Amino acid sequence: MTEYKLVVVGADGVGKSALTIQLIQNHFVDEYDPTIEDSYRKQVVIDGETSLLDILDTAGQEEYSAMRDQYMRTGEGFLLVFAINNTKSFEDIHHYREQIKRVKDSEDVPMVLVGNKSDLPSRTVDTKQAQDLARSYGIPFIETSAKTRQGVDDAFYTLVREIRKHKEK
Ligand SMILES: C#Cc1c(F)ccc2cc(O)cc(-c3ncc4c(N5C[C@H]6CC[C@@H](C5)N6)nc(OC[C@@]56CCCN5C[C@H](F)C6)nc4c3F)c12
Ligand SMILES: Nc1nc2c(ncn2[C@@H]2O[C@H](COP(=O)(O)OP(=O)(O)O)[C@@H](O)[C@H]2O)c(=O)[nH]1
Ligand SMILES: [Mg+2]
Repeated sequence: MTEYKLVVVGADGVGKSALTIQLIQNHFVDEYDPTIEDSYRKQVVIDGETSLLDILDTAGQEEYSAMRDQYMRTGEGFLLVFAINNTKSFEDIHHYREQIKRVKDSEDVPMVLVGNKSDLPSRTVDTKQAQDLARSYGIPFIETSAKTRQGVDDAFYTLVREIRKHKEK
């Protein structure tokens, strides 16, 4: 079986944990403990290959130690998550991408930009704004709802496929 280390990053409250649990357990958990950082495993067949996804759902205090740097460096691909009704969480994406680039020592790291909470009508981040950011980064952009499950599988599997591409270069 091939193992993939995925890391889900982004501001508090954007739905990182909801997305992760939807993928793992196939249901929407509304108010999952905002402080728990943990990793979750799922076995799935993707494009004919049996794969073990090890998903780190990030949380907790903002700190920049060598210990945390090495922890994050073990990730092979990153989901950058913002909420489409929270402009600050979108503006924070630059920060998260630069910290990834810093610890991986590379500008070519598999990443996918996710705009979550698409089920809401109160949108503040334009789809064109978000797409344009992803195009300048050269990475895929997918809008999701952990509540309705729209796009969840697609976001995670697109990241797996990006990692496969990057290993085949
Ligand atoms: C992630 C990651 C992260 C990566 F992807 C990659 C490498 C990393 C290497 C690190 O050593 C460490 C990280 C790492 N761990 C936690 C962070 C964190 N906490 C506060 C809340 C919001 C999420 C959760 C975790 N709880 N928060 C903010 O950024 C916050 C903001 C708001 C106040 C000040 N800053 C700077 C920007 F303005 C945004 N960054 C964080 C960070 F970089 C890394
Ligand atoms: N309407 C809606 N609410 C969501 C969605 N994803 C998460 N939530 C809610 O957003 C809040 C924060 O989500 P959580 O998964 O804890 O975010 P995290 O801090 O990034 O782990 C919770 O009340 C969730 O139930 C979504 O796709 N749609
Ligand atoms: Mg969480």
